Amino acid sequence: LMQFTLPVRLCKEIELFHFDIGPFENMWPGIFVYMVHRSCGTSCFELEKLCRFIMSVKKNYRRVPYHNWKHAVTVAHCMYAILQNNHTLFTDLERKGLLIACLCHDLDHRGFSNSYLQKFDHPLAALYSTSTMEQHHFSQTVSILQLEGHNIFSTLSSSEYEQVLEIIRKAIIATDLALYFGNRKQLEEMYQTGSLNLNNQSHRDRVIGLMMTACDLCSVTKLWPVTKLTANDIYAEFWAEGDEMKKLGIQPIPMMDRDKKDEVPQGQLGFYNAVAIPCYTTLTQILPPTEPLLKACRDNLSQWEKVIRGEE
Ligand SMILES: Cc1ncc(C)n2nc(CCc3nc(N4CCCCC4)nn3C)nc12
Ligand SMILES: [Mg+2]
Ligand SMILES: [Zn+2]
Repeated sequence: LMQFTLPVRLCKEIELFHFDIGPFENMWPGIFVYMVHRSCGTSCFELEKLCRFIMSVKKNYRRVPYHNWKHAVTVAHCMYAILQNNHTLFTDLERKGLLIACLCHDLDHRGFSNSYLQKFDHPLAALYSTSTMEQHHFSQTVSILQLEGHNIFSTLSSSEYEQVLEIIRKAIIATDLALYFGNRKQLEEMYQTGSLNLNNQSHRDRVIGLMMTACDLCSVTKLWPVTKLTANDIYAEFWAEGDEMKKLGIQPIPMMDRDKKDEVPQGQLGFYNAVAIPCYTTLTQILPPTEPLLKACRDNLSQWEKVIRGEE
């Protein structure tokens, strides 16, 4: 049968946590199939259905600066790297479901936060009172799965099908960063008082949620020039939201105010110390082979520190 392969530099570097999927859009589908095949098997999905699913996913990501199809594949590659470095901790269904969850987790994003949708009074804010976009991303996922010829899970039993859609739902909900803080506190306490138990399904759910936040934030674990150029995309969204807040007659939070461009370095430090470093610290405690992500994050924190000192 038909193995996907990549050029030698990609074949080798795609295994590393810091891999960048590159600017050739047309190679991102192949890169994802490559990853499904190695981390899950050539048997997990019928190729024709998988290809048709990937392409409908791509079509339902929008041309926004950050929350775009390149982000989805980037977040799926980080998950691939976690899965491959922790071969024996994850079930068959988890292997299948998590790469799919990652590819789908920001489906049909408009470049605006839950909070902007609530203040604008967007219809999605009435359908979904909390984790507004993330309930929408899971909804878009089920929609695409149900198109003719797109059911990549057709081979699964009714109960295996239900379990996988449940892993995907929880994995996508967990990418609401408002839920990450309490999730990481629970996991931190469970790990420290030795109560953490991976046969406990509600513990697995929390560990997978933390993997999700880690994959979602992985731009902070890249080579500095990647980290830095991705940060421009991230702010290009925030600042457009800030402009839209001002159009509603509301002073945006400083993160979203393009007039406070100068405070970005310090905003990055707060974010590394309050979100990223703690994320990868707890992740590394729970799955030791994920340490390169903590080590990369820490290197990028010291690059942002150099920027503030005017050495960068
Ligand atoms: C790298 C990355 N990945 C994912 C996400 C969700 N984020 N979010 C940020 C924003 C970090 C931030 N900047 C600022 N300001 C406060 C003063 C004014 C100017 C700057 N505040 N904070 C928290 N960076 C990321
Ligand atoms: Mg999201
Ligand atoms: Zn995301």
